[PDB]
Amino acid sequence: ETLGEKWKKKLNQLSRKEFDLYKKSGITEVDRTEAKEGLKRGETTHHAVSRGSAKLQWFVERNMVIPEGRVIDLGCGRGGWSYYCAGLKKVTEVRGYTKGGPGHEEPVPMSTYGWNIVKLMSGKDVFYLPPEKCDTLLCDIGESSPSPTVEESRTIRVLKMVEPWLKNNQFCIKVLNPYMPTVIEHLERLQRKHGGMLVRNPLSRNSTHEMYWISNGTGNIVSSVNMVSRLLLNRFTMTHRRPTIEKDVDLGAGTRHVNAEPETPNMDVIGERIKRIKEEHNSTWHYDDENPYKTWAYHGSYEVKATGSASSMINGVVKLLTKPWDVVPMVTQMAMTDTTPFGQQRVFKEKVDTRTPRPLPGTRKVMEITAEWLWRTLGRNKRPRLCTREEFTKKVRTWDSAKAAVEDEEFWKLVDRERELHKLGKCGSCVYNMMGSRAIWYMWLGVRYLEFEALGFLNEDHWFSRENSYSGVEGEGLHKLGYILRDISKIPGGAMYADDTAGWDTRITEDDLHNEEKIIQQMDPEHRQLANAIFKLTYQNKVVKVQRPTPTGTVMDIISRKDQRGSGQVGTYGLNTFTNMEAQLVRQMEGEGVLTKADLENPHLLEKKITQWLETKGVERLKRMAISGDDCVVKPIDDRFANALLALNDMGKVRKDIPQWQPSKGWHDWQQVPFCSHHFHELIMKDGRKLVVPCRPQDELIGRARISSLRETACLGKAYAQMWSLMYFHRRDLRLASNAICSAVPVHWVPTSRTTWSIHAHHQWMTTEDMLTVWNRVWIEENPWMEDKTPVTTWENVPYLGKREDQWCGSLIGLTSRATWAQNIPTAIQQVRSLIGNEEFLDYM
Ligand SMILES: COc1cc(C)c(C(=O)NS(=O)(=O)c2cccc3cccnc23)cc1-c1ccc(C#CCO)s1
Ligand SMILES: Nc1ncnc2c1ncn2[C@@H]1O[C@H](CSCC[C@H](N)C(=O)O)[C@@H](O)[C@H]1O
Ligand SMILES: [Mg+2]
Ligand SMILES: [Zn+2]
Ligand SMILES: [Zn+2]
Repeated sequence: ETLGEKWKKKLNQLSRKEFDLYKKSGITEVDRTEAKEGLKRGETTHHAVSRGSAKLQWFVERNMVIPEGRVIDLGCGRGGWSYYCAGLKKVTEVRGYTKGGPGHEEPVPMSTYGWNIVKLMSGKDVFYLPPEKCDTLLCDIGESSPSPTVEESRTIRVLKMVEPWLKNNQFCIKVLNPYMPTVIEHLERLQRKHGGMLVRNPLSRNSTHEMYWISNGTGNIVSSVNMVSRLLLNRFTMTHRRPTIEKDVDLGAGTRHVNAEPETPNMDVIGERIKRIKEEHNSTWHYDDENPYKTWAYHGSYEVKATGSASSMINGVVKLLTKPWDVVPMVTQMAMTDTTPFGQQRVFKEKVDTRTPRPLPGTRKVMEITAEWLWRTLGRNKRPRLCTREEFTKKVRTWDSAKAAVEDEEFWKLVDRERELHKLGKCGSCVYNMMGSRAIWYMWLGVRYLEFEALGFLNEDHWFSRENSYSGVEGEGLHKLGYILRDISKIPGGAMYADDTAGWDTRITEDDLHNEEKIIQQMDPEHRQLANAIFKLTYQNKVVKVQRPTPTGTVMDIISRKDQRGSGQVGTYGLNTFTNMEAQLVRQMEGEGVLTKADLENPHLLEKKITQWLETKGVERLKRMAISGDDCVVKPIDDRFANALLALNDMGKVRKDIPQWQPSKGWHDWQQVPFCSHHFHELIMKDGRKLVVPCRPQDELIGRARISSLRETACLGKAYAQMWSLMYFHRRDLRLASNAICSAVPVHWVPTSRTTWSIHAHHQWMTTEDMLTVWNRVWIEENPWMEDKTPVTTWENVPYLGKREDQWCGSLIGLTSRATWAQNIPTAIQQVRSLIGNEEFLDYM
């Protein structure tokens, strides 16, 4: 009797209750919530049709099967394996066959990326089909049975059916029962002929001994099968472990043109950076022809140790003082952040490895005119300026590694050498990391300095301040954003629109880049030449480092791209604000009927009409906007803007979470308008004065504060408590939790570490000063929208949101557990105080 047979007898003896516990004990599982609701609403983009896409991805990620050419998918069902293959580098056609009909899954039609190369056929019994030529054979057929010999016949049947479909090609075949001796005998003969190996997918439930015969591998079937039997037997006795939750796959949207995908690198511009990386890592430098990059040019890899983690570190002090939130899913989903090479690669494939169609010639003309006008407007008072070593060094001080480098003369000597290459129109070492010795660290910081030197002026000199740019909100700060949205709401016209671009930085075109670059025209000759090196050699020819996991260990890939924004490069905020202002002006012109479909298609479009609209209405239309990077709030002259989608989608600025051609929905109540991850409420204090306050789902606030020595953990907790008291004092639970943290953390301990990296954060809470004096300075004294300067002497006079509004935005007020928490607060304070030690603490309400 095999171990698998012992496992089967035990599984069949389990009661219904203990079977439901065991089946998912310690397993990996994708969260199907979003996809199931999306499919229920009839959505055809992004969603995977079943858990199958995730299941196949696990194999593909690990190079166990690398689908390519003509893919055939036997028993495709709903199509999860097929729609996943459709977006892979080397796949040119996916033919899926499934039985369908009563008791069988039918193919679910979709518009995910590459749907156009997907051919799902129902009414196809694979056991009646003559084998076809194919480059990848996939098969996921096998119905379970309490009898293992019934499964044995089903498994041999599938094995005999698949075999003739194999001829030196890729495969991934389910083996329903691999533990029966005759199945092992059959697999051993199959491995001698076709190779491959048997692998267990962790996403498989414990109620099945299924394994997959994959083409890329070798190894001992008997040993691999028994290891699974042993794991599965051990899971019966093992104390119940909840499944490891992973984020489900994003299969994108739209048609795939395989010939449009590849990147053609400018080797004359990037060749030297590749040569130097190759030199520094010559001992492990290799060219991996099995790399997954479709739209990024690949140049080689080097071996590296793995960096990252599946989840975030939890803050113990704040968790202890926020007990009702242990049970809330959104709070724990915050900690769900996969930064492993597997996590990086998933994000790269779904978000970065895309190509935006060139905008039409009329769209390019409109953008060119708007850009020339906008830079002139932005440069009316200020002149561009070079930033310096002294400036960069000051900014760094206000990483310990960065402070060491800037104090080192060798770092500056390397910078000078690279600057001399930039002056000759050459780049030798300027690279950025998507996610991935001191020479490498110095080359990176030097790249960031040289970008800062040439383009730091846009941020440093406040080019996107509301005063300089009209639409900008730079230097404003969270507490001022709402007051600006309230002021914009006073402008008559349409609703306030707030459409987010799906991954903005990947939607930045070679045309956007050429328009952003136009600022060089206002620079002095020596500045012009340095900024022109950045734009041309580095921003329009990006050389990037990215980690990738392989069956033999982690590698660092060197990849390149001409278009898109370099997210790991300086000036991203300012360049995004500039292009978003321009794109929003173009969409306003279309909504006004100034810019037509005929204009967008016109190769010899006339500037006259656009120039008149900009010179006469431009600044007025800029004033109708609040633009902060990729994020915008637009209040147009009327609602035609909602239906104005031609120039927006043609520019490549496709809106997130909405079909391409569906009109936008806006708001007339400014307090419901989303902006920079927040919405803003207008409150009336006990004294009758009004306050405009920042707000967001309370679980996002708690969840974030719950992410990380003890002293550092307590100090970071205190920083979150003080930010809450200054910015989110109107949230009942946050003021109570803030008071609890400050009582539990030593009073003289000055908060350390940032609570956020937001450009809108001025960190007035990073102090030992009394929080009510800081509150008064922020909310009354320095507040330009507060006319009456009378201070507030008590927190009782610092207002809360209305009970219903506090509840709508996630408050737990009115729940029994929240009431128990409030009663149990002095106890939670004592527990943290006990752990910290015998220090000086104070009591807060
Ligand atoms: C516009 O203001 C904010 C926006 C965001 C996004 C954050 C913020 O970090 N949020 S986060 O931690 O949960 C988060 C982290 C990383 C990525 C995210 C992506 C989307 C949404 N959140 C993300 C903080 C602030 C501020 C907090 C306090 C402020 C103040 C003041 C007055 O001086 S400003
Ligand atoms: N004789 C047969 N011919 C064709 N398809 C069959 C079959 N016997 C079973 N099937 C189908 O095989 C499917 C297995 S489930 C397919 C899951 C899939 N890999 C995904 O990603 O969604 C079932 O839907 C079943 O209807
Ligand atoms: Mg927005
Ligand atoms: Zn360089
Ligand atoms: Zn709110």
